[PDB]
Amino acid sequence: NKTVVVTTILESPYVMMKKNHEMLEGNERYEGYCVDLAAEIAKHCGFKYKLTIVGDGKYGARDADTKIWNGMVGELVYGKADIAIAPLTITLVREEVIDFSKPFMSLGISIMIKKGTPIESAEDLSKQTEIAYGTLDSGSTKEFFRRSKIAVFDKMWTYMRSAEPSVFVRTTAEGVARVRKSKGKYAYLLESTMNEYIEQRKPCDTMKVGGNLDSKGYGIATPKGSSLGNAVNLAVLKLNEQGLLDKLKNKWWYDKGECG
Amino acid sequence: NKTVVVTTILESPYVMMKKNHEMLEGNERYEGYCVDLAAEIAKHCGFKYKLTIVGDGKYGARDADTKIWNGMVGELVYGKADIAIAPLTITLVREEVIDFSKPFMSLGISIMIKKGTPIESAEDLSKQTEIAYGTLDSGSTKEFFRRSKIAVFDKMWTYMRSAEPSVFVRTTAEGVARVRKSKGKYAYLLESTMNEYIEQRKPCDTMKVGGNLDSKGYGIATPKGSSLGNAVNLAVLKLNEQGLLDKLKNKWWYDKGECG
Ligand SMILES: COc1ccc(C(=O)N2CCCC2=O)cc1
Ligand SMILES: N[C@@H](Cn1cc(F)c(=O)[nH]c1=O)C(=O)O
Ligand SMILES: N[C@@H](Cn1cc(F)c(=O)[nH]c1=O)C(=O)O
Repeated sequence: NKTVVVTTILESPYVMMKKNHEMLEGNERYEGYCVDLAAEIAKHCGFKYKLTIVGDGKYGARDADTKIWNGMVGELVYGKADIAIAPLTITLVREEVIDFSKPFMSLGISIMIKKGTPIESAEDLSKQTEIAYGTLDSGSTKEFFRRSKIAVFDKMWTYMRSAEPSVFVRTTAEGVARVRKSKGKYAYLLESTMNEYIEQRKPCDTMKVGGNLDSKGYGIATPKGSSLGNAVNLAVLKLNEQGLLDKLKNKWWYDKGECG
Repeated sequence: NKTVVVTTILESPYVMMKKNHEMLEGNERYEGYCVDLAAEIAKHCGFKYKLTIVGDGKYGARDADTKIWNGMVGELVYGKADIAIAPLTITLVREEVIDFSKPFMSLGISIMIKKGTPIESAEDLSKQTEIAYGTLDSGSTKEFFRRSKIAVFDKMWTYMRSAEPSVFVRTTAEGVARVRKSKGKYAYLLESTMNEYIEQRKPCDTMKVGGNLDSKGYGIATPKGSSLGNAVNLAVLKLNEQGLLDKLKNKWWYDKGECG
C-alpha cells in the first residue's frame, strides 16, 4: 500500500485553512466538512492519505481546443492525484472520464440576494435588467446555464454571457463579497449548499430565495479503473446510513451558525 | 442484441395498470413515472425491452437463513431480469450484490398522518402510545429502523417490532388505507416520494408532517457485470441534466393533483 494523494479545493466550509495553519503540518493544516469526510473514508477503506490543494484552484472542465482537463478532474485524469474529496458535482461529461461514488451530499443551483433585494425567483431575474447577476466563472453552475434549453435559464445565459462589466466571479467568496457590496444591484447564482452556509455567517446580510433550479449531488471521484473506487463507494453509503453525513453537515453549517 | 427484461413493481405513481389494461398488450398495459423513464432509458441506450412485474411483489431483501434474495433485487441476482427500473432505494447491502446507476430521484423516510392528528415529528411519535405507527413490512424503510442506532428511531423500532396487532403493512396502499380508516389512531412512516403523491390524491385527508428522517435516492439496478450498467448510468445523468426527470415528476405528482 502507498499513501493516497487526495486532491481537494479551498471552499468554505468544506476545506479551510485553520487559523494557525502556519504552526501546523500535513493534513493538520486543514479543517472542514471534506477534511472530516476524508478521514472517515480513509478509515473505512483502510488507507493512509495526504491532503493537497488543487494546483490551479479549479473544479474541472475540458478546454474545447486543447481537450485538456483542468482542476481536480484534471489532476485525476492525468494521475497527479488518486482521489478527489470535495464539493465536486457529478455530471455526465465528468462521468465519462472519471468515476464518481454515489452522492454524499445533495444540492441545486440557487439564488443569493442581499437582504431586501426585490427578487424571488430566476424568472424575476430574467425579466429585469436593473439588478445584475452571475455565477462562478467556471464549474457546473456556469455550464448549466450555457447548456440549458429551458426558456428562463436560456434567457439568463444570453444576458450573463455578454453582460459588462463581467458578472462571472473567480471564487464563491468573490461572488458573496460582490452581493454584499453592491447594495442589492447584484444577485448571485450558486450551489444551494454554499448559499445555505453563507446565510448563517456574519454580517447575516444575505439570503437564499426561491426554489433550487435543479437537483443533483457531490460525489467522491477517482480515476477510471482505480482500485479505490468500489471501497470508497461502499464507504459513502455506509456513512450515509449511519447518519454520519447528516451529522457532519450540521456540524459545519448550523451547529455554529452566526445568525441566531 | 436481445430484448431486455425489465423488472419493476406495481407502486403508484411509478407503475400502474391502465384503466383498460385488459384490452391492451405488452408494455402498453402499464403507465407511470417508471414506465416513462424506462422508455427514455431504452431510447438513449438503444435497446428494446419488455416490462414485467416482479413475481413476489417485493423490492429486495436477503433471508438471513437461506441467504436467498427476494423481490426485484433477487430477480437481478439470479438472472431472471436484466434491469430493474422502479423506486428501488440505493443501499449498501444491495450495492454489494447488484449495481446501481446514480440516483434518478431523491427521497427520505417521512411521516404521513390523517389530517388533524396531533403529531409533528418522529420524536412526537416515540414519546406517546395512543397513536400507533408502522412501516411497509419489507423494504429499506423497515431496515432503517431495525438498524438505526439513533435514540429516537431505535425507540420507535423497539415499539414497532413488538406492537400488536402488527403495525407493518404489505403495501403502500394498505398503509394509506389504515391511516385513512383509523380516525387518527395510526400514523404511517413511508418514503417522502410516495407520501407527497398521496397528499395530492382524493379524498385529500392525509398530510406529510415534519422533516425527512434521512436523505437518499432511487437508482436503476443491473446485475453486477452487466453490459448495460455504464450506458444506463450515463443516460440517467443526461436525463437529469436535460430537466426530463423533473418534468416527469411534475407530470405524475403535481400536474394532475386532485387536491387543489
Ligand atoms: C443525499 O441523497 C441524494 C443526493 C443527490 C441525489 C441526486 O443525485 N439527485 C439527482 C436528481 C435528483 C436527486 O436527488 C440523490 C440523493
Ligand atoms: N461544485 C461545482 C463548482 N461550483 C461551486 C460553487 F460554489 C458554485 O456556486 N458553482 C459551481 O459550479 C463543480 O463541481 O464544478
Ligand atoms: N423503496 C424501498 C421500498 N419502500 C417503499 C415505500 F413506499 C416505503 O414507504 N418504504 C420502503 O421501504 C426499497 O427499495 O426497499
